[PDB]
Amino acid sequence: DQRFGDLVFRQLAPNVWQHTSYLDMPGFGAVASNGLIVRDGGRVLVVDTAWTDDQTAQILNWIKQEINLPVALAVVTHAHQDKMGGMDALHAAGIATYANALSNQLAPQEGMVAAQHSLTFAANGWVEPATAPNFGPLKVFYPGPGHTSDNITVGIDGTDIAFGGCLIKDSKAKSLGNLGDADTEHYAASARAFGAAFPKASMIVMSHSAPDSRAAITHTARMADKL
Amino acid sequence: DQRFGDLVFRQLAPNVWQHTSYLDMPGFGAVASNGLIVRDGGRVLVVDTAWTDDQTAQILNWIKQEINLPVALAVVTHAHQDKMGGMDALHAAGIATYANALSNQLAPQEGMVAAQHSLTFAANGWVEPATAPNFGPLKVFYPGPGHTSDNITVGIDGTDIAFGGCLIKDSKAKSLGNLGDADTEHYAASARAFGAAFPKASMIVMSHSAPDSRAAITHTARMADKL
Ligand SMILES: *C(=O)ONC(=O)OCc1ccccc1
Ligand SMILES: O=C(NO)OCc1ccccc1
Ligand SMILES: [Ca+2]
Ligand SMILES: [Ca+2]
Ligand SMILES: [Zn+2]
Ligand SMILES: [Zn+2]
Ligand SMILES: [Zn+2]
Ligand SMILES: [Zn+2]
Ligand SMILES: [Zn+2]
Ligand SMILES: [Zn+2]
Repeated sequence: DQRFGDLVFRQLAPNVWQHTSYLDMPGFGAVASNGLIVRDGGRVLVVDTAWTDDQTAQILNWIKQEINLPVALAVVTHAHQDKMGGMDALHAAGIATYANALSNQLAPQEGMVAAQHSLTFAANGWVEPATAPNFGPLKVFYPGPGHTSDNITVGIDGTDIAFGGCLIKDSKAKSLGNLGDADTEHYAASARAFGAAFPKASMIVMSHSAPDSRAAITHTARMADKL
Repeated sequence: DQRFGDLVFRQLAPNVWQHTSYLDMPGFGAVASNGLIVRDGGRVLVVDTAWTDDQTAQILNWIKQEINLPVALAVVTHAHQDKMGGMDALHAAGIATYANALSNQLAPQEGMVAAQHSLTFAANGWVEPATAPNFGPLKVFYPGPGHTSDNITVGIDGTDIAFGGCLIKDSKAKSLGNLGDADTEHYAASARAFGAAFPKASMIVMSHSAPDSRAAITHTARMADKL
């Protein structure tokens, strides 16, 4: 709804905004990637960078203008350019960054800058609380390998919102996207584990489509069933 | 639906088949693209190549194997890889190729091989029939700039079928897809002009969706209005 530089920002809930940045892909044009911004009391929480450091500095600029609270931390949901391409801008701003330990391990070979802190997960997928200090309403869940081996998801406590990142596609999508890094054998179970971990969430936020209903989860799982 | 190598074919009408080829793209994965094959008495007409020369050779071998009538000509609907990627294959088979004069002018910078013959159009968008000799039931119409500046469309006289190529998306599509070369100002008008040129066609065939009703045209136009 709201333009700011080349970025776009839309409010989803009282204290929740989706940030959107675009990268030109050869032979297609502008590809959208979405993350989240969350106001928790007198601090801001960011889920995912933009594609670039410049775009990510613009997210911080927008936060300063529209919210005017410091950014306490950022969580990034896997080690790909659309989620972690802007890590340097976060670190330059003095923001504490968090990622799945596996994302941090993969980040060098994926061409990304690793986050400063590492999240680890229990066998049921939930983040170990000790690795995720003062995450406010952010509930962080590792659903298993799918889009990548490291992809994680975030629900926002007190809202109807759960963020699937690039794991989940919208209910009208045609493909699961590029399968180069994908765990085709476990994708279906991982999508359904995300759905089961946030069983009441009704607004499913994702990386490359506008928010959808839980049919996005069912349809994504249904596509993966065929792989 | 029948398979030959990497190609898939679906019979839409007694003398009309849809051909589908796939190109694996970074991020998007395997993207499907549809063209048409039309049996016109004792010869075959082809609308659009596959993504590559080898896939287009596969189309020609399936034609021989399954239909066993000579391919008299092909018409390609704009200068993009999924529509003109197999031009070299058609020329190697000695098939006469036709494209919008503008498509052949843009083809070199788009990385494509021009067709051997150029179609020109009247002020009302209809092809100048002297430049499309012996096209049989193919009625070629240039709707105006939209998906690209050069996109053209094809009706099959005597059927319920009209082919919008990449200009038209299906009635439930969430976006207009590949807009990197699009004419955002004129897109809605051109999509509607396509519908007015084939006023009775009930089966709308397109490049990146399964065949749909005329709702695909009106929905595509509404989405374009928003640009
Ligand atoms: C449109 O309804 O769906 N568009 C679409 O599938 O295009 C995807 C695409 C990606 C990259 C290059 C060409 C097409
Ligand atoms: O398939 C998707 N989104 O639905 O990948 C999006 C994308 C496109 C290009 C480059 C990275 C990521
Ligand atoms: Ca950097
Ligand atoms: Ca070639
Ligand atoms: Zn990714
Ligand atoms: Zn990779
Ligand atoms: Zn992504
Ligand atoms: Zn195109
Ligand atoms: Zn181009
Ligand atoms: Zn196309």
